[PDB]
Amino acid sequence: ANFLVHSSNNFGAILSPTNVGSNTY
Amino acid sequence: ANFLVHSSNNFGAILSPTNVGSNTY
Amino acid sequence: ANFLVHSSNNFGAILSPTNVGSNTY
Amino acid sequence: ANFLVHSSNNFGAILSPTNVGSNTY
Amino acid sequence: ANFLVHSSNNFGAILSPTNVGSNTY
Amino acid sequence: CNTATCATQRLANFLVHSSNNFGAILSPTNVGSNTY
Amino acid sequence: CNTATCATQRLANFLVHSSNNFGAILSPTNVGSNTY
Amino acid sequence: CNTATCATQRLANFLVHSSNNFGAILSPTNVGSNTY
Amino acid sequence: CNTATCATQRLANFLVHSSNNFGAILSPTNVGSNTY
Amino acid sequence: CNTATCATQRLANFLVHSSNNFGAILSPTNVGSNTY
Repeated sequence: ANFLVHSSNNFGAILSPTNVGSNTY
Repeated sequence: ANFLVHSSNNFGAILSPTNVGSNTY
Repeated sequence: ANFLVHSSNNFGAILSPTNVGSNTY
Repeated sequence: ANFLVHSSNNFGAILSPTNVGSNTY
Repeated sequence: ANFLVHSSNNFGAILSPTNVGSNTY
Repeated sequence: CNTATCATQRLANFLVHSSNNFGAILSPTNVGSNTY
Repeated sequence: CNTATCATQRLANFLVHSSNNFGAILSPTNVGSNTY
Repeated sequence: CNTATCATQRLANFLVHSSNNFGAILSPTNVGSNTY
Repeated sequence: CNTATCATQRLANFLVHSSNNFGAILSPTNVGSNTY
Repeated sequence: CNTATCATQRLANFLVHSSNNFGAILSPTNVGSNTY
C-alpha cells in the first residue's frame, strides 16, 4: 500500500482517521 | 492500494474517516 | 484500488466516511 | 476501482458516506 | 507499505490518527 | 467585531489584462468559519 | 476586534498582466477560523 | 485587537507582469485560527 | 494589540516580472494562531 | 503590543524579475503562535 502526499498548505487531516477503533495502514 | 494526494490548501479531511469502527487502508 | 486527489481548496470531506461501522479501503 | 478527484473548492462530501454500516472501497 | 510526504506548509495532520485504539503502520 | 469571526477581503483600484487562460484569475475564497 | 477572530486581507492599486495561464493568478484564501 | 486573533495581510501599489504560468501567482492565505 | 495574537504581513510598492513559472510566485501565508 | 504575540513582516520598494521558475519566489510565512 503506497502512500504519496504533496501538501502545499494543510490545515486539516490528510490520512489521519479520528476517533476510530482498530486502525491499520 | 496506491494513494496519491496533491492538496493545495486543505481545511478538512481528505482520506481520514471519523467516528468509525475497524478501519483498514 | 488506486486513489488520486487534486484538491485546490478543501473545507469538507473527500474520501473520509463519518459515523460508519467496519470501513476498508 | 480507480478514484479521481479534482476538487476546486469543496465544502461538503465527495466520496465520504455518512451514518452507514459496513463500508468498503 | 511505502510512505512518501512532500509537505510545503503543514498546519494539521498528515498520517497521524488521533484518539484511536490499536494503530499499526 | 465583538466575539465574532469576521473574515474580510478587499480588492480595489486594479487592472487585470489576460490573453489566454485555462484556470481562475480572480476567485478569492472567504470563509467566516469552518466547523468539522 | 474584541475577542473576535477577524482575519483580513487587502489588495489595492495594482496591475496584473498575463499572456498565457493554466492556474490561478488571483485567488487569495481568507478563513476566519477552522475548527476540527 | 483585544484578546482576538486578528491575522492580517496587505498587498498594495504593485505591478505583476506574467507571460506563461502553470501555478498560482497571487494566492495569499490568511487564517485567523486553526483548531485541531 | 492587547493580549491578542495579531500576526501581520505587508507587501507594497514592488514589481514582479515572470516569463515561465511552474509554482507559486506570491503566496504568502498568514496564520494568527495554530492550536493542536 | 501588550502581552500579545504580534509577529509581523514587511516587504516594500523592491523589484523581482524572473525568467523561469519551478518553485515559490515570494511566499513568506507569518504565524502568530503555534500551540501543540
